[PDB]
Amino acid sequence: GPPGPPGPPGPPGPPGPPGPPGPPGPP
Amino acid sequence: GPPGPPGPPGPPGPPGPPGPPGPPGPP
Amino acid sequence: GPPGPPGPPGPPGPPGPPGPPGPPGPP
Repeated sequence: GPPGPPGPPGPPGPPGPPGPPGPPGPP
Repeated sequence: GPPGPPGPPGPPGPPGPPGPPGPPGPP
Repeated sequence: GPPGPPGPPGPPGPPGPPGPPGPPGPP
């Protein structure tokens, strides 16, 4: 028989890296 | 014969984008 | 006839969520 259908897409990827630091504070 | 079983799930996805920048700093 | 071979793996999963917010900024 022919090959079966391709499987489902995989699991979601890992969360992204934490963001950059914020701006400096008030003078 | 009949087509074969479904294939394996795909690989997990790539990591997500970085997070947003943080809050401004303290005064 | 015999069933066919299992199907190929699926596509990669979706990219993950954006990451956590970044650290607060410098004082």
